[PDB]
Amino acid sequence: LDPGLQPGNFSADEAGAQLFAQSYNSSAEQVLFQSVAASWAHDTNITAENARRQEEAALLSQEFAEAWGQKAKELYEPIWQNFTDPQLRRIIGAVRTLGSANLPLAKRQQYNALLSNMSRIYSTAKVCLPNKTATCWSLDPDLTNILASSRSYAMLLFAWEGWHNAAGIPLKPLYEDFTALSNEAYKQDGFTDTGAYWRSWYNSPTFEDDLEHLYQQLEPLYLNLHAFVRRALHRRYGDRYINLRGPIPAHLLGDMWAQSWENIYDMVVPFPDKPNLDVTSTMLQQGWNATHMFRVAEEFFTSLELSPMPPEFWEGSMLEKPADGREVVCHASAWDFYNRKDFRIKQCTRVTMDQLSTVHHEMGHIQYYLQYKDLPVSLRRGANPGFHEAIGDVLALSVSTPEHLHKIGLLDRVTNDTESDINYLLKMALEKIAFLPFGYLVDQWRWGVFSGRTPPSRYNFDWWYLRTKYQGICPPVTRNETHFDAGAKFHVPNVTPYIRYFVSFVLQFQFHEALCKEAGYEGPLHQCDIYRSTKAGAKLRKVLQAGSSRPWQEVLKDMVGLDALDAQPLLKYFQLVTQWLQEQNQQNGEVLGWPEYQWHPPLPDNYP
Ligand SMILES: *[C@@H]1O[C@H](CO[C@@H]2O[C@@H](C)[C@@H](O)[C@@H](O)[C@@H]2O)[C@@H](O[C@@H]2O[C@H](CO)[C@@H](O[C@@H]3O[C@H](CO[C@H]4O[C@H](CO)[C@@H](O)[C@H](O)[C@@H]4O[C@@H]4O[C@H](CO)[C@@H](O)[C@H](O)[C@H]4NC(C)=O)[C@@H](O)[C@H](O[C@H]4O[C@H](CO)[C@@H](O)[C@H](O)[C@@H]4O)[C@@H]3O)[C@H](O)[C@H]2NC(C)=O)[C@H](O)[C@H]1NC(C)=O
Ligand SMILES: *[C@@H]1O[C@H](CO)[C@@H](O[C@@H]2O[C@H](CO)[C@@H](O[C@@H]3O[C@H](CO[C@H]4O[C@H](CO)[C@@H](O)[C@H](O)[C@@H]4O[C@@H]4O[C@H](CO)[C@@H](O)[C@H](O)[C@H]4NC(C)=O)[C@@H](O)[C@H](O)[C@@H]3O)[C@H](O)[C@H]2NC(C)=O)[C@H](O)[C@H]1NC(C)=O
Ligand SMILES: *[C@@H]1O[C@H](CO)[C@@H](O[C@@H]2O[C@H](CO)[C@@H](O[C@@H]3O[C@H](CO)[C@@H](O)[C@H](O[C@H]4O[C@H](CO)[C@@H](O)[C@H](O)[C@@H]4O)[C@@H]3O)[C@H](O)[C@H]2NC(C)=O)[C@H](O)[C@H]1NC(C)=O
Ligand SMILES: *[C@@H]1O[C@H](CO)[C@@H](O[C@@H]2O[C@H](CO)[C@@H](O[C@@H]3O[C@H](CO)[C@@H](O)[C@H](O)[C@@H]3O)[C@H](O)[C@H]2NC(C)=O)[C@H](O)[C@H]1NC(C)=O
Ligand SMILES: *[C@@H]1O[C@H](CO)[C@@H](O[C@@H]2O[C@H](CO)[C@@H](O[C@@H]3O[C@H](CO)[C@@H](O)[C@H](O)[C@@H]3O)[C@H](O)[C@H]2NC(C)=O)[C@H](O)[C@H]1NC(C)=O
Ligand SMILES: *[C@@H]1O[C@H](CO)[C@@H](O[C@@H]2O[C@H](CO)[C@@H](O[C@@H]3O[C@H](CO)[C@@H](O)[C@H](O)[C@@H]3O)[C@H](O)[C@H]2NC(C)=O)[C@H](O)[C@H]1NC(C)=O
Ligand SMILES: *[C@@H]1O[C@H](CO)[C@@H](O[C@@H]2O[C@H](CO)[C@@H](O)[C@H](O)[C@H]2NC(C)=O)[C@H](O)[C@H]1NC(C)=O
Ligand SMILES: *[C@@H]1O[C@H](CO)[C@@H](O)[C@H](O)[C@H]1NC(C)=O
Ligand SMILES: [Zn+2]
Repeated sequence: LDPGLQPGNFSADEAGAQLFAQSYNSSAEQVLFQSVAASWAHDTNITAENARRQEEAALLSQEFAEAWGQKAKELYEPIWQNFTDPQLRRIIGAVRTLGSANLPLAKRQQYNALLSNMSRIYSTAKVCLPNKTATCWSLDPDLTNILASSRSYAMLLFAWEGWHNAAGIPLKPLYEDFTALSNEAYKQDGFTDTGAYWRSWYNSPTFEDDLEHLYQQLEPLYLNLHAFVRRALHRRYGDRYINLRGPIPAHLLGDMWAQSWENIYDMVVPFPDKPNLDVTSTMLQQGWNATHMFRVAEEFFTSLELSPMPPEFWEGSMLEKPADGREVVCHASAWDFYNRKDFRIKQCTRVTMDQLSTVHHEMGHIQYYLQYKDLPVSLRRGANPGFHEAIGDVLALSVSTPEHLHKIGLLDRVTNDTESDINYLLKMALEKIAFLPFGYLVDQWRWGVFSGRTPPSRYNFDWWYLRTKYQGICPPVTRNETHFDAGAKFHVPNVTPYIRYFVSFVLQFQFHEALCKEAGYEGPLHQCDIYRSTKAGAKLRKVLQAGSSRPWQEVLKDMVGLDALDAQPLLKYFQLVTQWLQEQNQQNGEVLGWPEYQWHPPLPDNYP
């Protein structure tokens, strides 16, 4: 520990704690920058040297969070709740959280080693065909691509069976040990369990109830969608393997976790005679290039009179693919270095209509970072953890439209045909609405484990209960408590909350509606754009400047006017497809929901 990074002495006063907050701030951006710089380099190009620098940076960060966290508890754990500023209470409350650093070394060294071991066995999971094969598969590319692409039911089944079997089972013992150790650490931090810690972020005493009220508002839309898809699969696979009343076999939905079904959009799409618009042909013809695209993205924000990207951003960012042959993580990401001056993007840009949209949300994050850089570092995070991605997405929504592309000049004429825009809303529904029930059930399920209400003998039972209850899916081959299908997801062994994403996808439209309402727009909400609309920016800026200083429920209210989440705006956005599906279901006599829930298909005749 460098002494300039090691805390000093502070009194039990607020007057002291204000000085503690100030000292933590000044040290914090000096450590976090050094940490993120290393992590930036390692990700900007892989080298074992940079991986080492990445590893050392990780340790240096934790060592810093520890050295300060321990004193924050020692001096202010008896007090912090008392302090007059809600901003300061947030500052100290964050520092005062220690997480795993509560565990004594013996447990601590098991804990880290245990968490790493889960990620290893998941990331390095494998499935092998039932021969003396030279070669096995892995989740990507082999499994993701066969599962999405092929539709011979047996082959599709085996791929799903192998994965949840191989990925889950060897996790089963580890995940229990994680659960015990996880809760024990937070107990000392001040939470009943890890689950009550995660819910602490949303600072809402009624949080879990709020979700069910939201989800109940979605269920008519989701059931409408689910019931529609279910019929389509019946056309494809046969009466033996689908029940037009029952739930859907989990592996037919084109995705290993059935969390988003878009790979059956090719099978289901409405109005097969219409195209789906691709503006790439203009963009290449215009001589658009990656470097230019961001200037369009910046144009948008400048058009809202949000802040332009500072010169440092253009000096630093890796907008283009590198000139070297060096290996790089191409997946696009946006970075804030807590050093106030320089913000950074990595995009690996390929000039296509899709990545044009993608750049806009990635720059959206940068605009978000730019606005709250003025806060003390402890607060420089989204108003709540799903709130940051929402401000990212509302931007991509607007520009994805044909309407905005015409103001970009990339589109020649607007073509207001509902058959086309239904195609667009429906694919987006198969992407994101299918995700809401899944995103909801996981963190209910994990809260069930962390609260203990799902003891280890029920890990798998409570999972499939939650799947059929919410997502309308059931397992394709009988699954029993030797298995552990909850582990087969990325976010579970990586102990990463999904609930942020669900909160975000609701805040997304709850903003978009409140912006389009403010931008003077009227008409079909998916045809709104806010570009050039200074009225939207000045209100949006008020959200971004707040960062996390001000409780999100108060900030959301200042933007939208509602003290809480609501899915009515989301239903407004999807309204056109909502109507269309209701017609199509009513025409087919399709039974919304899934009675005969106690059904799942027989096995293929010679399996395998
Ligand atoms: C990615 O795309 C970027 C943008 O490309 C341009 O725009 C897009 C939409 C497409 O249409 C592209 O085809 C198009 O090229 C590229 O940056 C641009 O690169 C080109 C070529 O390298 C640049 O063109 C050259 O610019 C010189 C400077 O011209 C400006 O400055 C003069 C003073 O030096 C001034 O007198 C001019 O009026 C001009 O001012 C610009 O005005 C327009 C509006 O009228 C603004 O939009 C600009 O921002 C203004 N820029 C400034 C600095 O004020 C010219 O001297 C030069 O002409 C000479 O060279 C050409 C060959 O290049 C000869 O053919 C010609 O006869 C003459 O001798 C030429 O115009 C362009 O300026 C760059 N953009 C900017 C903003 O500077 C990226 O390089 C590209 N990257 C990749 C990898 O593709
Ligand atoms: C969390 O902790 C950070 C870091 O300690 C605090 O930032 C510092 O806050 C103070 C108060 O706002 C700020 O002082 C003001 O800075 C303005 C710019 O001052 C710069 O120029 C003068 C000369 O004109 C220098 O004397 C200063 O040291 C500054 O120097 C420049 O700083 C930038 C930014 O880091 C750096 O990139 C440049 O390299 C450097 N210049 C050169 C030539 O190298 C003044 O206009 C103003 O009047 C005040 O002096 C101080 O500069 C901040 N430092 C940094 C590193 O950010 C945060 O305030 C704190 N958080 C909160 C919420 O308070
Ligand atoms: C990924 O990005 C990083 C940052 O841009 C980039 O880092 C550089 O990589 C090169 C090798 O490709 C490093 O060069 C050597 O590093 C070794 C130690 O690992 C040194 O022994 C070498 O010393 C000589 O060179 C020095 C100047 O670099 C001289 O001052 C010295 O006297 C010796 O003559 C040499 O430094 C370089 O150090 C790193 N730098 C950093 C900051 O990482 C890396 O190249 C990129 N990846 C790829 C594949 O290009
Ligand atoms: C932060 O506050 C602490 C506690 O008020 C200060 O700690 C004290 O620091 C002095 C030196 O400034 C230490 O002196 C040592 O005392 C022992 C005898 O106990 C002697 O054998 C050593 O040779 C040395 O003189 C003292 O131990 C230490 N005491 C405590 C309780 O921490 C500290 O000075 C303050 N920080 C700063 C930067 O001033
Ligand atoms: C994380 O997983 C790894 C791998 O399962 C665990 O490391 C393994 O630990 C065992 C002993 O605990 C090692 O087996 C022993 O090896 C020695 C020879 O080194 C042998 O004499 C013993 O009879 C026994 O076979 C095993 O080699 C070791 N593997 C690796 C790769 O290190 C680790 O303990 C797990 N940690 C947690 C927290 O789960
Ligand atoms: C939960 O369901 C699984 C199947 O999905 C059951 O596990 C299976 O049980 C049978 C009977 O023991 C195993 O067959 C045996 O395999 C061994 C080779 O491993 C072979 O030598 C025997 O002759 C016999 O064929 C089968 O392999 C096994 N599968 C797995 C993946 O373990 C399990 O019994 C069910 N849970 C409970 C509590 O019964
Ligand atoms: C910190 O907590 C204490 C205890 O809840 C508060 O002290 C009490 O304050 C009320 C009025 O605010 C008095 O009627 C009590 O007599 C006080 N009790 C004691 C033991 O002093 C204190 O006000 C809180 N501080 C803040 C800033 O809210
Ligand atoms: C598209 O045409 C319909 C015609 O009824 C109209 O109601 C709708 O508002 C048009 N789109 C926009 C963005 O105005
Ligand atoms: Zn994002």
